[PDB]
Amino acid sequence: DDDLVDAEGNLVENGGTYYLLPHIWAHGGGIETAKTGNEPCPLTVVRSPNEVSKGEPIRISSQFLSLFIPRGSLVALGFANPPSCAASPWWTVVDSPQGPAVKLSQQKLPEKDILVFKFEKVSHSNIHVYKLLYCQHDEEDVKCDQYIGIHRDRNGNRRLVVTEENPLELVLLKAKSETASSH
Repeated sequence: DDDLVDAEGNLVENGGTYYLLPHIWAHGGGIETAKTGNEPCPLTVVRSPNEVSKGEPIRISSQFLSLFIPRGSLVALGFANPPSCAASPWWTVVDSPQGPAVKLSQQKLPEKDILVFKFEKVSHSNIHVYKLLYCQHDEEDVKCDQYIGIHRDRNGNRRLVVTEENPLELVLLKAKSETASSH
């Protein structure tokens, strides 16, 4: 398929809110926000330990003026209900001593700092299962030869950082509301 398709086989609406669960049932199930290091609050994008814990909704937008987002499109993911110290829902990759790390910022990132993602397909499958890729911009615009896998922390944290090769598979599911918050 060239477009992106979710779990109930429907097309992934552009800039729609989704749940980024994993292919295999027993791996956890929810992308979230944990406060690690000395972020004055939760900016480290993690993965809900409780399997039956859908975790937060995530806006999936592209660069195009499309009603749907086609594979190939660089994309910007982002907690539709970002934590106060954000003011930018968006995920972004900073540099840790252990390389790249998805997190939130307290300031606005330029688009070319947010729009650094790409979804890749999984062929030996039935559901539409994808593998999150990452694009480095050095000299020339895009390069998606990286990959996002899970990396654990001494505190049971499942750090979502760029990995050599142990991608995290993800089946996108539509969010059945958008009011889930703390209003």
